[PDB]
Amino acid sequence: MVLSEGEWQLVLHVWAKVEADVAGHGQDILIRLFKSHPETLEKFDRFKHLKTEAEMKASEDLKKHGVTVLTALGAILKKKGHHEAELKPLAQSHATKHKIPIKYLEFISEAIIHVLHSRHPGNFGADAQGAMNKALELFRKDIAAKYKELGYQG
Ligand code: HEM
Repeated sequence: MVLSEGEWQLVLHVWAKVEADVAGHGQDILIRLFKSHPETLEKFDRFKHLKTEAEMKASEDLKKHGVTVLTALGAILKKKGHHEAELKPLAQSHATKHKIPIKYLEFISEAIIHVLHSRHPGNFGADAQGAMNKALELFRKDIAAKYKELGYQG
């Protein structure tokens, strides 16, 4: 997959909006993931005691982890597909330490798109959604290729 220069422009335009409130976006994306797919919460030893949305929103540590996640994803997207070097440490930890299937990356991709609609209702149209879906699919396909490079079936 290759994005047009126009599609990358759209992705980076949207990402400038996430960067204005990284902690808010990151907290919402993780809660959305955990509510929609509660099996993913069991992968987080630090958070799996949290049982309800209201407990999750009160967790300062969940919020900090949201910042960690979006900061790495942002550095990757700014490379406009030339991201091999940035992917390698991410693929390494998620395949070999956390043991996260690619399917769970599809679930967090759906949570990102849901939260971008919920936080930017007039600012995230069909064209920007299409470009972001393509950039996140590019990311998932390339990280699935790095899993295989490391010897894992994602
Ligand atoms: C956009 C996709 C994602 C990005 C950019 C990302 C990024 C990160 C980063 C930067 C860290 C800390 C350093 C590291 O361990 O590598 C981390 C930790 C972790 N990730 Fe992800 N991650 C993503 C998706 C996922 C998903 C979907 C799951 C599970 C359902 C997951 C499970 C974990 C766990 C369990 C940790 C360790 C948490 C802890 O510190 O207690 N990751 N991730």
